[PDB]
This record gives sequence, C-alpha cells and structure tokens, in this order.
Amino acid sequence: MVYQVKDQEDFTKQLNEAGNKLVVIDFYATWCGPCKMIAPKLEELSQSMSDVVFLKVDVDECEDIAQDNQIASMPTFLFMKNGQKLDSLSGANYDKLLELVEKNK
Ligand SMILES: [Zn+2]
Repeated sequence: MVYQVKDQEDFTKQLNEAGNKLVVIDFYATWCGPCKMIAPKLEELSQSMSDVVFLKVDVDECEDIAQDNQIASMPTFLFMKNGQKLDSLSGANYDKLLELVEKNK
C-alpha cells in the first residue's frame, strides 16, 4: 500500500524511517483524472518493490507540503533519498516513473 502522508510531521516521520531507501512521493489531487488512472499501477508497484518507500500527498489536504515543494503539475512525483531531492516527474507516465525509480534507487 502507498502510505498517505497526513501532515508535515508525518512526512518528516516517513522520511526518517525510510533510512537510506529511495522515497517516491506522489503529489496528487482528487480532481486529477490521470492520477486516478495510474493509482492502481502505483499500488502494485509498492507491493512488488519493498526496496522503495512510496508515499502520496493530497495537495488539497496537505496544502503547505505542496507549496513548500513548489508543485505545479498534477501529478508530480518527487524522488528523495538521504534527505536530498534527487529528481522530479510531472504527469502520470508510469513507464517514465519506473525508469526514474531505477535511475534513483
Ligand atoms: Zn484543502
């Protein structure tokens, strides 16, 4: 299951518990159709790939997280590791997501 971050404290908590693992954060909105389409594929990915932490952020429930990360496209996937931002992906391209997961893990 992809873990839904609840607030900033929760977000910091998940980043620390990830250790040295790649963390992929799906910034999404409930009005976003592509986000709904890739959502089941992202679920199976998190079930298949325990070597990566998959989080998601509802931009409308966690507005300040979205603004701190200057989100501008829906969806946006942020790639973080050991406290550093490594990469970003705009849009719901699942094959590019898989390629960026492999690149950054
Ligand atoms: Zn709101």
